Amino acid sequence: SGFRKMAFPSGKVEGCMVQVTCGTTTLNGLWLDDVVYCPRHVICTSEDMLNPNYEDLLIRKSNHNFLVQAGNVQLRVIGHSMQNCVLKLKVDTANPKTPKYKFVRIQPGQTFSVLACYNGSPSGVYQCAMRPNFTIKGSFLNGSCGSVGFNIDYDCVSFCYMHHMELPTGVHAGTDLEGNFYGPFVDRQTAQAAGTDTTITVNVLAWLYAAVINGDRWFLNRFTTTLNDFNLVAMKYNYEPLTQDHVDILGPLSAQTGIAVLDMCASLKELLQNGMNGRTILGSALLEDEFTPFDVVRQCSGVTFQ
Amino acid sequence: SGFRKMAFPSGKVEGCMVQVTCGTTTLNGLWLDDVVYCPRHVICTSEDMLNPNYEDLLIRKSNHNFLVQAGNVQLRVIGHSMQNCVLKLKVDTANPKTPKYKFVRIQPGQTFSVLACYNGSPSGVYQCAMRPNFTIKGSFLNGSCGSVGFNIDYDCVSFCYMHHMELPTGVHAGTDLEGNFYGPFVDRQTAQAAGTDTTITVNVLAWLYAAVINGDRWFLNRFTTTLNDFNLVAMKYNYEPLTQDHVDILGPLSAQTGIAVLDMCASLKELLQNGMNGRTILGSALLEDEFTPFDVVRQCSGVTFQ
Repeated sequence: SGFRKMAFPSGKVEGCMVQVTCGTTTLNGLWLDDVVYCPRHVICTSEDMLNPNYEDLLIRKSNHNFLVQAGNVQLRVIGHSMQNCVLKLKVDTANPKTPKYKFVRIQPGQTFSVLACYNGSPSGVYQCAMRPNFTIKGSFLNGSCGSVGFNIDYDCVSFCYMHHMELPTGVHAGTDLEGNFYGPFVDRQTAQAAGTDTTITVNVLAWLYAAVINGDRWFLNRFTTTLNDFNLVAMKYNYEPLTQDHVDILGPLSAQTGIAVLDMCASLKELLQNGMNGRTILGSALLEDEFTPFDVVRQCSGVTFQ
Repeated sequence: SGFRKMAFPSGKVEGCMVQVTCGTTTLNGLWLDDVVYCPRHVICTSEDMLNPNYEDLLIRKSNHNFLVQAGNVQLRVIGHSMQNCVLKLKVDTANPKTPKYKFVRIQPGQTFSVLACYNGSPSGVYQCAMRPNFTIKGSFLNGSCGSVGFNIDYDCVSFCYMHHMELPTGVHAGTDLEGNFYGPFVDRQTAQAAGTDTTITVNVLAWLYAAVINGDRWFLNRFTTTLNDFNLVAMKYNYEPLTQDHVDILGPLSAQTGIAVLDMCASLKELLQNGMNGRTILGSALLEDEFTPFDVVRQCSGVTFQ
């Protein structure tokens, strides 16, 4: 028993991180097969970032202006191309440590692990969720650009995030591995406001199921509700509305615990209206929304990977 | 910016996990050089665990009764010995993936990363603290015994924990890598009560410094205090007393932020007496005590490892 905010094991990704330098800018790259992926603003100076014209900046760069370093291994760049907001650097050596991998574009509410890196070297690993306003609440310092987010399915790594920017508000924005930003953000140092950061209701429900499985049952009440009545309350508290698709995804947790999804919704509804009154749930005094239903099943079942 | 409960990157440890089977019991082992370390209760059946006589059970085992499997690689056991509560199995092959490593026995309040494994395969990684009553609040299912806790110093892995037991209360107990339990626990299925789980005061203070560094300053008040006056209040709230050694360890955070340790203590004192009144600190509604002063410095400075 017990329940923890657990990250994926990072070994498969550690072997893919490299350092990319162009001029005086150094950040992280992802080395898979014979391609290195990195944020295109590696070609920018700090002054360029206020108003960069990436096509015009890229004209002044040749293959030999990109220095790619793996440990001390030095990779030769033999081709480069810009795909949306990422640079693809073709190198002369395929990564011998390339895992089975896939590129996926995730949806808000989904979770992944981030391997925070500096100068191509791993610093730590943590789990986070893509917020409904397409930011993540990360832990990133200067030099962390190019760090990646990922999930694992048995032996296959799914890369879903590459870090590009810290907004003036202190939250983080980035792209998928095809270079497309999540959300409306651009790789320019300018005021960009995120929308409302709503709570991911289906994840809260999954975590309440985890609590019940682990013996925290005090919040279970005597009421039930309907989807429309719950959603009326949720939207007042900046909670995401629940759909029938979400009820379906929660089915296996309802079956294991014997608590119907709508009964759990009525328990949540009373928690939103009355608060937790100084009590905790799974060691937290707030409702946690960074566990998906799949995360809960995985952790409570002991799924392993290659 | 931002602040996360960050684990160490796990790749160096992943390459050391193996599966150990004896009879019908299977758990995890740690393969370093030509030795495999695992919990000695691998030699027990579920019935033996109520009252095991390990010396007498061990008499009935030979080298060939231990099956050690690394992926599909099958290791030959050529010697075995019991050291306190761990079995050391000598195998015929040195682990080619052995990192630079050390065995350390940690003190309560120190933090480490746990690589939770099942059947020798990694399931996830998370950060936790050794509680002052020598338990950890883990996430472990049946089969997780032999999973290890570790820290990293540049290129050296410090192994500090091996998981052995879940207490009837749902908290977790285990040994250092020399087989000595943390705390008064024994590897027998019997009622064992832990002592009071007090809050690790020096860690709370470190995390409040992290909050200030990251812009959460609302709790800073106008008061100061003394060590004796603070400790009088702390002990009433089941907080660990603060010593001069703890003040010294916090010196670099006080220097960076300009806030004296005793001033931060007065801020904490008012938080204990008045609560947080529905506000949060670094996204938490409780005072967090699983970051050491070194963790905070490391995360706020971007330290990396091999």
